[PDB]
Amino acid sequence: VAIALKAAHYHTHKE
Repeated sequence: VAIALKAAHYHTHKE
């Protein structure tokens, strides 16, 4: 459910 921006890695790559 956690929306993760592909072009804007703020959760996937950014902790």
